[PDB]
Amino acid sequence: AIEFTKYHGLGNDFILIDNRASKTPAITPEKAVEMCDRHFGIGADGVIFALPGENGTDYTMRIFNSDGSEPEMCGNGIRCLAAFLADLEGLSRNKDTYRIHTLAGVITPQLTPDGQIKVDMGLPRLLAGEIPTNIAAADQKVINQPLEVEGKTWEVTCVSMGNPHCITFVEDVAAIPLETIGPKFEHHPAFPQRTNTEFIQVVSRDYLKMRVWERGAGITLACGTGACASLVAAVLTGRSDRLATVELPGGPLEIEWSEVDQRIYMTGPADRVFTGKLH
Amino acid sequence: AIEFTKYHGLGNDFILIDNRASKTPAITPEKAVEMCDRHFGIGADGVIFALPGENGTDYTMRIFNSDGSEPEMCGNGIRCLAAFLADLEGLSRNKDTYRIHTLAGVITPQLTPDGQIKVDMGLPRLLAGEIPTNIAAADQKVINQPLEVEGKTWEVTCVSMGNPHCITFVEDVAAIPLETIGPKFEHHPAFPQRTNTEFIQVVSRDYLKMRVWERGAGITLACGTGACASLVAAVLTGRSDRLATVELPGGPLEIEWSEVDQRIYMTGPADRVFTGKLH
Ligand SMILES: *C[C@@](N)(CCC[C@H](N)C(=O)O)C(=O)O
Ligand SMILES: C[C@@](N)(CCC[C@H](N)C(=O)O)C(=O)O
Repeated sequence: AIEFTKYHGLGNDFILIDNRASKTPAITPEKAVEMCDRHFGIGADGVIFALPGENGTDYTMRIFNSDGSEPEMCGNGIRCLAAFLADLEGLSRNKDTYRIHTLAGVITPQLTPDGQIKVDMGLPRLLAGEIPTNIAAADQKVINQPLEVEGKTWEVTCVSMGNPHCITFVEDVAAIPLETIGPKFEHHPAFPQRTNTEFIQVVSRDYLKMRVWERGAGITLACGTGACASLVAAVLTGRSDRLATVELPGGPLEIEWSEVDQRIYMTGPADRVFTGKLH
Repeated sequence: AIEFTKYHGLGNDFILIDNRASKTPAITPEKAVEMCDRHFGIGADGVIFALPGENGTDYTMRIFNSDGSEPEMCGNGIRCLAAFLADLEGLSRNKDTYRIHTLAGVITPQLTPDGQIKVDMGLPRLLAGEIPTNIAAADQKVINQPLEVEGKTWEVTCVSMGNPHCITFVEDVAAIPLETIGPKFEHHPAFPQRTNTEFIQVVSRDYLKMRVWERGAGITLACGTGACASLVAAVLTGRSDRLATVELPGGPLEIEWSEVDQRIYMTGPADRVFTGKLH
């Protein structure tokens, strides 16, 4: 009986649920796992709920990963939700921005004239205790630090965008055996709440190629928080400028670590694919 | 604007289109590829059209694989189509069987009282010219014959159920590196029209475990024609009885090589997942 709309942001695909009638998500994590199953269900990297605003926000977003876990933010999902909300509001919409409550804090997507969505993703979180990771002391940053994974030592940088990211810079990202090594990063003991893992090939100081093994979703075609975190990591390690294209398997995102306010801005598309109803 | 219903037969999942208004399929193979894309489209192993009957048949089935190619039959798809047709006919349905025209010939699914669908899949085709394959002369069978794949020689048996199958018996089907070796069977030069490839572990004379690399669809969770062909191969090679369970990753099928009429009967489920409309 559940009605939904399928979206994707650069092939990071989501089931969107109009949940404006209640602050309680209309499906359980267990049901979301069934729904995200690509053969037996709808198939998605996650379920995103459009929920009532909290205080001084227009709406709230909660997201369940395809493994049923609930992360604190999702950049591609915020873009999809912004597009969904605009569709729900129709001609009642009277602004080009939404203030969206998330577990990580208030996130503000802006619908731009060319059809993209530009998102104020907030300040990046750089201390180990904020990731969280045990690679360093809680009040220390985590920049080009060692992480032993299956007996090979990787150089990693950790950044949180509300959710954890572990970024490593590589010479040939297409050559990374992502299916094998991804889960070994995700579940590494150094990450108490698991991590997302980004492998980054620096093409130039304004162009990064990224592949990701996501916490709770595995190999995805794109990750907005991960692209943000990777850009931050590239700046922290002196490898890139603060404005860059991040090329993902599904396409490009434009990432800016603003010098005006030190917040991360992420611009990309959001596509409506189909509307549906569960049997 | 295209309306569809998502089904799966043991996790071999399909987009079903009500195409009764015209003998022309509502979409092109190119569009089918886009619709079957799991991240950018609906996601499926294929698109199945419920088409008008052809002289002495109730309906016609055409199927596009997720790579856009058009195979001659599909067992999981026929079961899904029979369920779909029963729903479309509703209370106007006046029988428990449909005669369905396919490229392979007339196929007759039967709606059984317990909710399963039992299909008359026709006579198996055993000659090399009928597969087609060049492993043997056109008028010879292909039973426990050699096939070199990447310098390793495999023992194979070929059977056609209207579409080509290449079956090899293994000790541990779970250990087969299917992502790697599957495509090398599929596109082997011995198979002018490519082939479906089944790896079979015989548990007992009435119980086969199957994994499949499908022509035009890759790793799937189930394949009805493939299970049929594998049972035939197991009988031809003396490894199984003519009545067996074939356990697929998505669940079991009951296969019978009837001694009454020498036709193959396949019984299994069909599940309606959701209805949808493209944006
Ligand atoms: C990659 C992304 N969808 C974030 C999804 C949540 C992530 N799997 C986690 O568990 O933290 C996004 O930001 O676009
Ligand atoms: C798996 C299949 N859907 C067959 C699909 C067609 C197959 N991929 C081919 O190209 O012959 C079935 O019989 O259940």
